[PDB]
Amino acid sequence: SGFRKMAFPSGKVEGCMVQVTCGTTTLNGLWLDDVVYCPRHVICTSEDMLNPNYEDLLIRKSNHNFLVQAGNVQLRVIGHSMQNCVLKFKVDTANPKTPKYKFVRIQPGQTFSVLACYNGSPSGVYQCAMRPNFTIKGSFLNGSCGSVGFNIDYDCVSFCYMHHMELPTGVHAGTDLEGNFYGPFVDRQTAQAAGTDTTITVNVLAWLYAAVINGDRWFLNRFTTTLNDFNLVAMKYNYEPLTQDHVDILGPLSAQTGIAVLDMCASLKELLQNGMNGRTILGSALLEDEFTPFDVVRQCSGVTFQ
Amino acid sequence: SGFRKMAFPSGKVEGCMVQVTCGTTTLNGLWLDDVVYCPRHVICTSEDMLNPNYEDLLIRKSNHNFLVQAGNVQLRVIGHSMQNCVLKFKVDTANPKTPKYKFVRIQPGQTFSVLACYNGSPSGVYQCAMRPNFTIKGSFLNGSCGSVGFNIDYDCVSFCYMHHMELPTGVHAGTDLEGNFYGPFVDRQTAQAAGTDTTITVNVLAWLYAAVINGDRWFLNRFTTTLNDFNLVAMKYNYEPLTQDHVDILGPLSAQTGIAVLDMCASLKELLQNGMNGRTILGSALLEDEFTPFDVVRQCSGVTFQ
Repeated sequence: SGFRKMAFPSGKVEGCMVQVTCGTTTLNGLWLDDVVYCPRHVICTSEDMLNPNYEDLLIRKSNHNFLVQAGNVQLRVIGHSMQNCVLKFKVDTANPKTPKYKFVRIQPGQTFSVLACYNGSPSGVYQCAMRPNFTIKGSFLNGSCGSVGFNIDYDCVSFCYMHHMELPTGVHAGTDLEGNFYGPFVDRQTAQAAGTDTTITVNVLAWLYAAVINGDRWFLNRFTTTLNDFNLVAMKYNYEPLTQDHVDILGPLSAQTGIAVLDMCASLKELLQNGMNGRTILGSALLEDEFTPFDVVRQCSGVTFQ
Repeated sequence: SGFRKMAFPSGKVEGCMVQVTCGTTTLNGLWLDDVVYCPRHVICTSEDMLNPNYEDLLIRKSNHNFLVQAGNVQLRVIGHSMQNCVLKFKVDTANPKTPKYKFVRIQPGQTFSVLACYNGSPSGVYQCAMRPNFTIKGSFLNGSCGSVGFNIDYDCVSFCYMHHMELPTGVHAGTDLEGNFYGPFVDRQTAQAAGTDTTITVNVLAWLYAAVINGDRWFLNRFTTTLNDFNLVAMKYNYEPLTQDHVDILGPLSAQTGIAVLDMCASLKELLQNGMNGRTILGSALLEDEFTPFDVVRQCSGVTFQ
C-alpha cells in the first residue's frame, strides 16, 4: 500500500539525450533513429530572443555550424530543417538506443514524466501535469531547454513535451515534438499571458478514490449531488467543469470502492465549501490534482513496463 | 526556476533488476556482476512467514530450487548463500549491464530514489527519506519486495536500500545490501512497533532556503534565537534536535541567500506555533522534510550524472 507521486523509469529516454551547440548556445536534443530534435532558439543569442526572426537567423547557418554530441561521440550533421519551433537534424548514424516510440499531443490535465537534462546529461526525473492553461510547474534552470516529457506503455515511449521557455511568472512552456507550442505561447522573451489556472477536477476525484483505497476516509459524507449542482460549486472555486466523460473514466474506481461518483462529488463539494479544517488526506493538506484516474489505477495494481 | 521532488535517473538500476521465483513466491532481485541479491523470505510461503526458521528453511533448498529470470533470458544459478536477511545467488553470467556501484548504509534523514518493481520489471521511480524511526513511507504492493533504493554520484550508483516488509500499520521496512535491517525490524509477519516518528529539522530548513531561492520569502523575519532555545520549541512539536553539525551543513545555502542559519531557525520557530494560515510555501500547505541540504543544492545548481 501507500501512495507516491511516481515517475516512469527513465532508462529508455536517457539513451536518447544529446547535446546540441550552435555558436555560444548549448542545450539538449533528442536523438531518435537518425534525426536529432531540439528547440529552434538554439540558434539565438540572448539579444536575439528579445525579437528573433528565426527564418533569417537560420539562413546564416550551415550543417557544420551545428555541433551534436551524444556522450563523447560527435554526430555528423548532413541536413537540417525547421518544423514549427523545433529544429530537426539529419545525422550520419541511427541511434542504437532508439526505443519504440510515438509522438503525442496530450490534453490539458494529462500527466507525464520529465527527464530534466543539462548539456545532454540527465539530472533528475519527476512527474507533472499539463495545467488547464497549458503551462507546467516544472524545475528548469538555464540550459535545461530541450528536456522532454514522456509516458511509457509497456515498451513504447510516448513523447509529448519539449521544454522551451520560462515565463516571467516562473511557470514553464513548451511544445510537442512536432514543435507546436501548448497554449498561446511563442519562443520570444516577452511578457506572455497564461490563462487563469484552474484545478483539474477529475484528477482530484481520482486521488480521493486513491485515499479511500488506502484507508483514509474521514471526508466521506452523508450527501449526494447532481452534475449541474456540482459544477455550480466547481465554477465558484475555479475547478474545471465535470462531464459525463469524466464520470465514465472514474467508473473502475467507483466499482472498487463501492462509492458512486456523484457521492464522491458531494464529499468534494463539502471540502471546497468547508475547507479541510487543518486535516490531511494521503499526507497532503491541499487537494491534489496531479494524478489521473489512470495513474491511480496503475499505482494500485502495479503495472510494469521493461 | 521551480522546485520539485526529483528522483535520480534510473537507467543504471533498471538494467540490474531481475525476477526471482521460489515455488509459489516471486519477488525482485538485483543482478550485479555474477551475483543476484534478493530478500531471504523468497523461500517462505505465507504460512512460513508467521515464524520462520530461515536456516532450516534454506537447508530444505538446493541451488536448483531457485528460478531467476532476466527479461526473457533464464539465468543459471550455480550456488546460493545467506548473508543476514538477503540471499546471494551465484549465476552463470556476469551482468553486462553492471554499472559502477557501491553498497552504502545510510543515516536517518538522508534521502534516496526508489525503483518500484514487480516480477523483475520497473514500474515507477520516486524520491523518499529514511524516517528518524528507520521506516520509509513508500508505495509498495505485493510482489514489490526486493525493489531497491539508491543514490548516484556522477557515474557510481550507491545502493542503500532493499525493500522487505510492509508493517501492519502500512509503513515499509527493509535492509541495506548486506541484509541488515534498518531499525529494530525483522522479516517475520508479526506485529512490530516502530518508534515515534519525528520531523527531520535540518531538511525543513534546507527546504525553506529552497523557497527563498525560488522567490517565496513571506515567512522571513528579523527575529533570532540561539541553537539552545530553538531546540526547546523544536520538540514540543516533535522536531529532531538541531546540532552544530546541522548548522555547518546549511552553510552554503546560508551564504547563497544572505540569511544566517540561526535567523532561518527563528523563522521556523515562528512557523511552528502559529501555523501557515491558509498560506503555502513552494506550493505546499505543510512543512516539507524530504529534501536534504545536498538535495536542494543539487537541484538549484543543476548537477548532472550520465
